[PDB]
Amino acid sequence: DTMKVINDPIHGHIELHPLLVRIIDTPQFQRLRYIKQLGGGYYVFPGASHNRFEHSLGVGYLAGCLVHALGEKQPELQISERDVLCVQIAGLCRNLGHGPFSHMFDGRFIPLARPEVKWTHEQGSVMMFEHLINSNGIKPVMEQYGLIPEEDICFIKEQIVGPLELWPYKGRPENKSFLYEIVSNKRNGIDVDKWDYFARDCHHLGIQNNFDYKRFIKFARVCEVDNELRICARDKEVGNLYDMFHTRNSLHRRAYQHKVGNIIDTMITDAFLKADDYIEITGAGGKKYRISTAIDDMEAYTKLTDNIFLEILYSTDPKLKDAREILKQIEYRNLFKYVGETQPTGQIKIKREDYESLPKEVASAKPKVLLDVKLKAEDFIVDVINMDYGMQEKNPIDHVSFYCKTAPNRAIRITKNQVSQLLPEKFAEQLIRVYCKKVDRKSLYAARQYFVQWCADRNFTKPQDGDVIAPLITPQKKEWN
Amino acid sequence: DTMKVINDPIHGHIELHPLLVRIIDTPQFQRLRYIKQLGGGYYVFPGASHNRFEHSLGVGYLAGCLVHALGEKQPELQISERDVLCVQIAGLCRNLGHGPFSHMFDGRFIPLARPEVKWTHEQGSVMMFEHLINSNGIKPVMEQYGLIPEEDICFIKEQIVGPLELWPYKGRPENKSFLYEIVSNKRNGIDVDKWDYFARDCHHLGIQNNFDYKRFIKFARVCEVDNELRICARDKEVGNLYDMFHTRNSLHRRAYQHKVGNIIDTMITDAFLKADDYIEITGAGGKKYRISTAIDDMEAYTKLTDNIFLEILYSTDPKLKDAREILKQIEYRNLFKYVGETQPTGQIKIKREDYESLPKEVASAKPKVLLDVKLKAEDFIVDVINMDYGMQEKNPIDHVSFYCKTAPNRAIRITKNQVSQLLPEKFAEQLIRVYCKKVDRKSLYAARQYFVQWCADRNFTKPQDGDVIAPLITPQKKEWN
Amino acid sequence: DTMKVINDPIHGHIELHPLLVRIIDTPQFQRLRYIKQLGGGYYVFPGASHNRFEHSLGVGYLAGCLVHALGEKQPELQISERDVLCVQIAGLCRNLGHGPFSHMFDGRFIPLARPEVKWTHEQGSVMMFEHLINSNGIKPVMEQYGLIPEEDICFIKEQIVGPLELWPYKGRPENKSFLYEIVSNKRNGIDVDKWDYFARDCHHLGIQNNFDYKRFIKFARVCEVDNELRICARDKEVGNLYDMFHTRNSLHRRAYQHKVGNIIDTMITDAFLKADDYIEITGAGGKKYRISTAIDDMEAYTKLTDNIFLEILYSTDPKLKDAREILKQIEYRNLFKYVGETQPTGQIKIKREDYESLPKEVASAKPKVLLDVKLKAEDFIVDVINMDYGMQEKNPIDHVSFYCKTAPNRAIRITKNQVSQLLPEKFAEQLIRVYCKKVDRKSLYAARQYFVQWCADRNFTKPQDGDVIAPLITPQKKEWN
Amino acid sequence: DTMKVINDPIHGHIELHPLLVRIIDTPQFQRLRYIKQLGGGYYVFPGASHNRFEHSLGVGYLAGCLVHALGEKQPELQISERDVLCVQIAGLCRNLGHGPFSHMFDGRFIPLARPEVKWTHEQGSVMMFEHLINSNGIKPVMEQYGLIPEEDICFIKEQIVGPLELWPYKGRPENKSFLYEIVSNKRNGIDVDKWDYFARDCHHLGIQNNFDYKRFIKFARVCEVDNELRICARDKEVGNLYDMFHTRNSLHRRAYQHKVGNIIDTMITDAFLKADDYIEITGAGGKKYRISTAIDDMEAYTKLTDNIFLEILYSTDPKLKDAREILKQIEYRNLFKYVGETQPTGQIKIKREDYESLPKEVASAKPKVLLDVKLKAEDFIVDVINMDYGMQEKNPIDHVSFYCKTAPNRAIRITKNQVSQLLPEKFAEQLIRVYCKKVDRKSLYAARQYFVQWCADRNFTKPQDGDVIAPLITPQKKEWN
Ligand SMILES: Nc1ncnc2c1ncn2[C@H]1C[C@H](O)[C@@H](COP(=O)(O)OP(=O)(O)OP(=O)(O)O)O1
Ligand SMILES: Nc1ncnc2c1ncn2[C@H]1C[C@H](O)[C@@H](COP(=O)(O)OP(=O)(O)OP(=O)(O)O)O1
Ligand SMILES: Nc1ncnc2c1ncn2[C@H]1C[C@H](O)[C@@H](COP(=O)(O)OP(=O)(O)OP(=O)(O)O)O1
Ligand SMILES: Nc1ncnc2c1ncn2[C@H]1C[C@H](O)[C@@H](COP(=O)(O)OP(=O)(O)OP(=O)(O)O)O1
Ligand SMILES: [Mg+2]
Ligand SMILES: [Mg+2]
Ligand SMILES: [Mg+2]
Ligand SMILES: [Mg+2]
Repeated sequence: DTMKVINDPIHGHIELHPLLVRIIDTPQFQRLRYIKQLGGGYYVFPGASHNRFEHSLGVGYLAGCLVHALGEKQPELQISERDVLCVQIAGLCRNLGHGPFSHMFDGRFIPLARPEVKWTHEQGSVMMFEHLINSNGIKPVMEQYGLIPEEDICFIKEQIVGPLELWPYKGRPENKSFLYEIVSNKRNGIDVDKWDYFARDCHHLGIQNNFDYKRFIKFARVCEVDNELRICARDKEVGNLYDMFHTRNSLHRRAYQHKVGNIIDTMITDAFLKADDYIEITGAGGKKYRISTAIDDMEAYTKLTDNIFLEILYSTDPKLKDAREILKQIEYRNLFKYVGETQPTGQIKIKREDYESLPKEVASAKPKVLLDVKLKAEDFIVDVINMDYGMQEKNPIDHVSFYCKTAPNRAIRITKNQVSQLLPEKFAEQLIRVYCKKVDRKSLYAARQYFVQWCADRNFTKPQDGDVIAPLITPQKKEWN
Repeated sequence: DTMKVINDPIHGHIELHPLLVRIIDTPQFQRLRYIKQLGGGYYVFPGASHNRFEHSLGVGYLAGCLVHALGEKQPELQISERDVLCVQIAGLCRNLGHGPFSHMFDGRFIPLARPEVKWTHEQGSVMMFEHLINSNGIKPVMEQYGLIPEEDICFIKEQIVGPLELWPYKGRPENKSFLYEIVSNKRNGIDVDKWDYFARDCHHLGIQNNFDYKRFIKFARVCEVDNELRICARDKEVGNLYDMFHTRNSLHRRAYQHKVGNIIDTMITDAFLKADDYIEITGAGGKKYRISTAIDDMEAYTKLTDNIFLEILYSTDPKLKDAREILKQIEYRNLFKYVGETQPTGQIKIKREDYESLPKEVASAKPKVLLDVKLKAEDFIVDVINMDYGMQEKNPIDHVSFYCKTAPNRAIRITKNQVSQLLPEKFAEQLIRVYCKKVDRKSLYAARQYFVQWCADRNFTKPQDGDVIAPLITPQKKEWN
Repeated sequence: DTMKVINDPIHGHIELHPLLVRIIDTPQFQRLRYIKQLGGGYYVFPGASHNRFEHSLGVGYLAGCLVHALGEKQPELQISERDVLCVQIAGLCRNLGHGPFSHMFDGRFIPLARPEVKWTHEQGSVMMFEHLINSNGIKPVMEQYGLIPEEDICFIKEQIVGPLELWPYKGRPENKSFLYEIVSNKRNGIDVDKWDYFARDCHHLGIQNNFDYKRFIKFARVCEVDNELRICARDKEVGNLYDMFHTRNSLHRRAYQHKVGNIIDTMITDAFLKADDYIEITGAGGKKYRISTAIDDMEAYTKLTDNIFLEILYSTDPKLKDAREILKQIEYRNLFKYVGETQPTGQIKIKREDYESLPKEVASAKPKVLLDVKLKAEDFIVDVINMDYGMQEKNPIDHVSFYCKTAPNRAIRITKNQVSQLLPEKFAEQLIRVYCKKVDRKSLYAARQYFVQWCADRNFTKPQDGDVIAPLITPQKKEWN
Repeated sequence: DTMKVINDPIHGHIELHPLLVRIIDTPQFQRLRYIKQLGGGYYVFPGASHNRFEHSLGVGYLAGCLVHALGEKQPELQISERDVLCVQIAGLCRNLGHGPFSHMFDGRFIPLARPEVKWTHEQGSVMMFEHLINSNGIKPVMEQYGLIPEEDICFIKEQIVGPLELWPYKGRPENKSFLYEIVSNKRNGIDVDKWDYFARDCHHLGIQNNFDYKRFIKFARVCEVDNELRICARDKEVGNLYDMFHTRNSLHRRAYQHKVGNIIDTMITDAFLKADDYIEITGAGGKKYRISTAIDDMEAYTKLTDNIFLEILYSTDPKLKDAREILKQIEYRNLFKYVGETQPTGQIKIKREDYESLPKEVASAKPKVLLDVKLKAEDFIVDVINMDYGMQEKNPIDHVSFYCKTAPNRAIRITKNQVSQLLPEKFAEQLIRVYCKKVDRKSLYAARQYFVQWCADRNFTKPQDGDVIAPLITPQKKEWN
C-alpha cells in the first residue's frame, strides 16, 4: 500500500495515508455513500445530492491540515505522525453513526419511535467505529503504522463523543489538549466539521459561503490557558468568528430548516413509523431487526441507509400500504401545507414535553370568522425549531481564546463589547411552524384563521402575512395593529 | 398553479412554468433522483454524487434560454409560447429513459443481457414520456396552456429521438426546422444537453469547464440553408466550437472513461447479470419483470433505479450469493486490476462482433518469459472504447453553418484549413484497456507479459509503461525500441 | 451602430445598446479606467486592481436587468424601452464623479483641502454627465433612439442625486416612482450599485460574497404604497435583506476600512495636499487648475485620475520633494504605524468638528510609565470611522415594503421582532484607530502607552491587546481588569 | 521582521518570508503595480485590470509550492531552505523587466524604435534585479537569512534568463538541475509562470481555465535522466500536459491575440513612437532618457510604466499633439479597422525582415472591382502572429520525462502516437491580420477587396467571410470556390 490521491471539488487533490484508505474501504464506511448529507433538503435544493461519505473525507482532510499546520509552526508541541493519523481518523469517522436522511433519523424518527431511549449519531459513530475496526482487522494495520490501539482507539473515540466517563480524557494528556479541539469541539463548536459542511453544502446548494477556514488555520496557534494547551486565534480575527456563526445560522434559516424541506423530513419520518413494524433488517447471526432497533446491532445498522425509503416506495406488501402512500404523495408533490411561522415573546420558552400538545391548542383556538370546515388536532403539525449559536443562550466567542501579535504565546479573552455593538444581544430563539395535513382551499383558509388566532391567544409574534391571510383576526390584537 | 423558482448551483434561479412543474411532479420524472449521472464514476470522483434529475432540469432550462434568445433577436421567426414550452418539455424529458448507473445500463448491461435487441436510452425516454403523460392526466393540462397534444406530443418525441419514420418531421414544418437543433442535435451534436453536463459534471468532478454556452447563445442566429431555417453561429466563434469538442473528449479521457470507473461499471454490470434471473420488479397488472426486461413495461421501468445495486448488496437469498459477492468486492475495493492500455495502428479498426474473442487472444499470446501461473481467457477483461467527435470519422464542424457580421442573414461554411493547423487530422480513435480478474502479485505480473506480448503480436501501440512492466518482451519489437 | 457584447467576469456576456456604447466611448467615461474602485485597498489586497469603469458597466447592466424583470412580470406598469435606457444610463453614469482613489478623494482629501465647500462624488457625477452629453453631441443620438432629452436627462440626474429641488421629481410621475429605486435608492439603500460591488469586490479581493441579487430580482414586484408605486420584496426574503447589510458591514470591516489600507489612503491624501499648490491641470480655454480646484471645471476634472499619484512620484521638481517623499515611503513600506483601535462607550458620539483635537488629546494623556521619548500631537493620527447600515441609527428594513404570496398586490411592513432576536439591537457605531508617524521601536512603545491611557481617561473600550501592549496602564481601570 | 500573509484571489492566503517582503517593498518591485499584465487587452476585456505585481507574487508562491512539494516527497534530494528562497526570489523577479503594457513594449515598440538592438523583458528582469539588490542593500539581508550572494544571485539570474555564458550553469550543480525547471523552463516551457497566468488571466477575463497545476504538483517527482536530476510527470498525466498547451493556445486565440486588443496595442505603440522624442525620463545622476532609451538605465526604467500613456494623453505640449491625438482616438473608439485574417499555405513561412514590405504588397494588389478610393501602403497594417506550442515546430511533450507507478524512480519517454490520434499533427502556424487606418465605409470596402485579392495572389487561405466581403474577388480562385 502507498498513499492515494482523491480529487474533491471542495478541497482539490487530497492525499490519503494507506491506513486511512484501509478504514475507508470497508462496508461500514462505504455505507455513508447512501446517506444524504441534507436529508429531505434534496427535495427542495436539487443540487444537494451530496452524501455523508464525501463530507467525511473532507472533515478527515481538514483535521489533518490543522494538526499539520500547528506542528509546523510550533515544533515544541511534539505533535507526532501518530497524533496526526489519530486526528484524521477521528475526522473521517465522526459521521459513521448517521442514519437514513441524516438528522431526520436521530432528530425526528428515533425520538418518536423509541421515546424512552437517548440516542445520538455521535454514540452511533463510536459503536460503528468499534464495529469497523473489529470486523475488518484494522488493529494490526494500525500497529504496522506506529499506532498503539489501546490508547489511540480510546483517543479517537474521545475526540468524537467526549470523555467516556480533573483532566477527564485518557487517550492523551493535558499537554495535547488542543488536539481535542479539532474534530469535534465541545468547548465552543469551532471545528473542522463545520468548515467542511459550510463549504460543501454551499457548493451544492447554490448559496455562497462567507467563512474562510484556510485563513483561520493560518492564524491559529497553541497557547497555555488555565494549565491546558489550547488552540488560540489571532485577536483581530474575532470578527471573522462571529461571522462564522452568523453564516451557520443563515444556512439553517435558508436551507437546513427550510419550511418545505422540514415538512418532507416529517412526511418521511411518518412513513418510516408506519413501516417500522414490517421492514426487517438482518443483523448478527441472522437475527432480524427493525428500522428503530437496527441501532442496537451495528451489523444491521451497516445496512440501514436512505435505501429504506425506496424499499418502502417500491413495496407491494399490503401491510406497507399506508407508509407507501405517504411516499407516493411526496412524488406527486401533494405535501402537507405550510400555514405560517411565529415566535414566542419575551422570555417564553417551549419545552419538548409540550410539543405533542400544540396541534391540540391550535385546533382549540376559536376565531370569530365564518368557516366551512372545522379542523381537528390531528390535522395540524407544529414544528418547533431551536435556533442558536451552538451553545443555547451562551455566546461561544466568550469560550474562545486569542493572542495578539506583540505576544504570540500569551492567551487573552475578548468580550462582545470589545468587538462591536452591531452583534446580536441574544444567541438563541425558537421558531414555530404550523402546517395543515388537509390541503384543499377551504381547509387551508380555515387553518390560517386558527393559526393566527392561536398566535394572538398565546401572545406570539404576528405572522408576517397575518393581515393578508387573516384580516378578520389580526385587528383584535392592539400590539400588532 | 403559478410559476416556481428552483435554485440550481449551475444555472442559478430557474423559473418553471406550471405545466413543467406538473410534468416534474410525477413518479416517472422523480425517478431520475435515484440514477447517478456518471454511474460508477462516483466510486472514483467522490464529488460526482449528482443525479439525472437535476441535469434534466438544466437541459430544460437551457432549451428555454436558447429558443427565447432566438425569438427575441428574430421576431420574424414567429416563435410562440407554445413552441417554447414544447422545446422545454423535450429538454426536461430527454433523459427519462436512463437506467441504473446511466450509461452503464444501456452501454454495457443491455448489450450483454439482451444481445438481439437494439435499445437506447433515447427510445426509453420516448416510452417513459408517453407513460408519464398517460398515467398522470397531462394532456388536459397541456390543452389548458395552449398546447395541441396531437401535434405537440409528436413534436416533443421527434426532438428526442428524431423522425419516428423530403422533410421527415411531422410535429413542425421546415419553417421551424431550427427548433429541432436545440435539445438533441442530430446533425452535428451541438445541443443544450452537452452544455448542461459540461458545466454540471465539471462542478461536481472538480475539473474546470472550458466551453462558454452563454456566449454561444448570444451569437446564435437562424439563417436559411438549403431551404431550411437552421441555427447558425457567428463565423469567428468557430474556434470555440472546436474547443467544445476538445473539452468533451478531455472529459471522457479524464472522467467518463476513467480506467477504474469503467472497471467498476463492468463489475456492477457483472453483478446485475448474475442477479437478473432472481430480482423481480412488478409492472402492469402485478406482472413480474426482470432487470433486463423492465424496459418492456414502463410501469416496471419507473421502479428500476440505482436502488437495484443495494437490493442485491443487502440480499440474503442464497440465489444472489454470486452477485452479492461481486458488490462486496467493490466495497472492500478488491477490484479487477488494470493491466494496461494500447491502441490499434494505421487503419486497423475493431468491430463489436470481435469484442468477445479478445480475452482469448490475450490468453493465447506466448511471451518468452518465466511464469509461475498460466492465465486463461476468462481471467482477462478487454474494454474497447471508441473516442470521437460525436460523428465517428467525421468532423462535426463541417456540418455547422456560420454567418458573418457584414451579412447576418447569409449562411456560410468553414473548412478546417480556414481555422487552424493545430487542430486534429483525425476525429476518431479506439482505446483498448486490459484488466485481470486475478489480483495477486504473480497473476498480475503474468497478465502484464501476456498483454504486452499481445500488443506486439497485433502491432498495436507500445503501452506507456511497457518497458517497465515487461522489459523482457518490449525489445523484440524494433519499432518500439 | 448595432448592439455590442462585452464579457465581464462577474456578469458574463452583457449586451450594450448602441446609445450606451456612444456614452461609454467618450473621454469622460473612459476616465474611469484610471480610478481604482478601492483606492489604497490595492496596496493591501493585491487582487483589487479593478477600476470604476468596469463597476459602472455592471451597475448599468444590473439596472437594466431589474427594470426588464419588472416589465416582464407586470406589463400593466407600461415600462417602455425609453424607461429602460434611461435607467441603464443612470446606472452607467452614477460613478462618473469619483476622483483619484475613489472615496479617498471626497472622503479625505477635499474635506481637508477645501473645508468650506460641500462636495460629493454624486454632485460630481451629475456635472460630469452634463459635460459628457454636451461635449460629445449625445442629445441628437438620444433623440434618434426615442429619448426626449429635456425630460430624460432630468430623470437620469434625479436617479443619481435625488430631487434637484409632494412628489418632488420631475423626470417621471408617481406612476413610475419605482424606477427611482433601482440605481441609487435614497429610501433604504437597496440598489443595483451595491449588488455589483459586493460581487465584483469579492471576486477581486478573494473574499466570498454572501448576497444573491439574482434571487432578489426574481422575487421583486411593484405594489402600491401611500399612493406611490414602489418595489416590494417577497415577505420571506426579509432575512436575505438583513443578510445583505450584514455582508456590507463585513466588507467594510475586512477590506474597505482595513487599518493599513486606511493609513495608505491617509498618506496618499497627505502627499496630495503637499503637491496641491504645484500640480497644474489644464481646463476650459487653457486655464490652469489644481488638484483641489479641478472639481470646478469638468474639462479639467476629466484629466484628474489616479495618474496624479505617479505624476508626483516620478516628479523631479524640488517643490514636490515633500509630497514625493511620502509616496516613496509607501513604496518602501515605511508606513505610519498602527497603534490600536477602540470605541466610544454608551451614548458617547464624536462629531467631525472634534476630529482635529484628538491627536492633541492622545499626546496630553500622562501614563505613569517610563518613557525614553515624549510624543507630540503631530506624531499621532486619529482616524474615526462611522459604521452603520447606511442610514445612521435607522434600520433600513423598516423602510422596505413586502408582499405575501396569497396577495401579491398588497404591500405590507415587517418589524425586526417579526424576523429574529439574533439581529443587531443597534445599527450604527464608531471605531477609532490611532496611528503613530514615528515608526521606531521606542516611539511605538510610547505611543501605545499614551493610546491606552487615553482610552482609560475617556472611558473608551479596552483595546483587544491592551494588557499585552500596556500592562502597566490597564490595571488602573477596574472595568477592564 | 516576521513572515507576512497576503490574500490573493487566485491562490488564497500566501505566506511571505521576510526576505521576500524586503525585496517586494522596493521601488523596483512596486513598479509592477503600474504595468497591466495584458496591456491593451483591458480595452477589450474590462475585467483585465490586473497588473504584473500580483502575477509576480503568484509565480513566487507557486515556485515555492513546487520546490516544497518535491522536498517533502523526496528528502533524499537535500533541498535546503536556501534553495527554496532562491527559487521563490527568481519566481518573484522574473517579471521585473516588463515595460509599459507588458508585451507591447518589447514585442512591438522596442523592435520598431530601436531596430538594431536585441532586447527582451528577460534581460530587463536581470538588470532590474541587480539594480534592486544594489539600490536597496539586500545582500546583507540575504546573508542574514543564510543565502550566499555570490552563488545565489548567480543562481537566481540563471533561473530567469538561462546560462549567462557539459553543465553550463554555475549557481547550482547537476544534482540540483531540477531546480532550474521551476520558474522558467527552457527545456519544454512547463513552469509556474504559466500556471499563475492561466489561473489569474482566466479569473479576470471571464474565461474558464482548463489546466489543474495543483494536480500536476502532486504527481511530480525527480528522476535521473542522462546524468541529470529532472522533474518527471506521472505517465498517465501526459494528456493533461497536451491539454495545458492546448489551453495556452486557446487563451492566445481568444484573448492575448484578440484582433482588437492587438490593434489597440499597435495604436498605443504608434503614439509612443510619436512621443518618444519629447518625453524625458530622469535616470542616474539626473541624466535624461527617452521611452526607447530608458532600458539602458535601470534608475530611469524604474519610472517607466503605463503612466506614460496618461502623461501623453493629458499633455498640453504642441510637440506631443500627434501622439496625443492617437490616444484620443482610442478614447472615442475611433480605432483602426480590422479587415480580415488569413494564413500561409503549405510550408510557406514569413520572416521578420519581410514584415515591413507587407502593407506595400497589399496596396499593390489590383482587384478587378469598382473602387471610389485608392489606398496606399501606409493605409494598411499587417500584423503577423506566430502561434506555437512554445517551441516553434517542436512538440514540447517530446521533451518531457515521465515515470510509471510500478517504478517511480525510472524515467521514461512518451511519443505522440502513444497518447492519441486526436492531437495536432503540427505545432506551429502563422496568422496574418490586416487592418486599415482609414475607417470610413468606402475605404474599408476597398481595403477588403485589396486584402482578399492579395490573399488570392499569395495563395493564402480563404478568409472566412471572403465570399461576403469580396464576392467579386473570391470566384477567380478555383481552390476556394
Ligand atoms: N485529469 C484529472 N484531473 C482531475 N482529477 C482527476 C483526473 N483524473 C482522475 N482524477 C481524479 C479521480 C480521483 O478522485 C482522483 C485519483 O485519480 P487517479 O489519479 O486516476 O487514481 P488511480 O488510482 O486511477 O491512479 P493509479 O493508476 O496511480 O492508482 O483524481
Ligand atoms: N435539520 C436539518 N436539516 C437538514 N440538514 C441538516 C439538519 N441538521 C443538520 N443537517 C446537516 C447539515 C450540516 O452539513 C450537517 C451538520 O451536522 P453534523 O455534520 O452532525 O455536525 P453537528 O451535529 O456539529 O452540526 P452543527 O454544526 O449544527 O453543530 O448536517
Ligand atoms: N472566444 C471568446 N471567449 C470568451 N470571451 C471572448 C472571446 N472572444 C472575445 N471575448 C470577449 C471580449 C469582449 O469583452 C467580448 C466581445 O468580444 P468580440 O466578440 O471579439 O467583440 P468584437 O467587437 O471584436 O467582434 P466583432 O468583430 O463581432 O465586432 O467578448
Ligand atoms: N477579514 C479578512 N478576511 C479575508 N482576508 C483578509 C481579511 N483581512 C485582511 N485580509 C487579507 C488582505 C491582506 O492581503 C492579507 C493580510 O491582512 P491582515 O491580516 O489584516 O494583515 P495586517 O498586516 O494588516 O495585520 P497585522 O499586521 O496586524 O497582522 O489578508
Ligand atoms: Mg490507484
Ligand atoms: Mg412553493
Ligand atoms: Mg466589434
Ligand atoms: Mg502586518
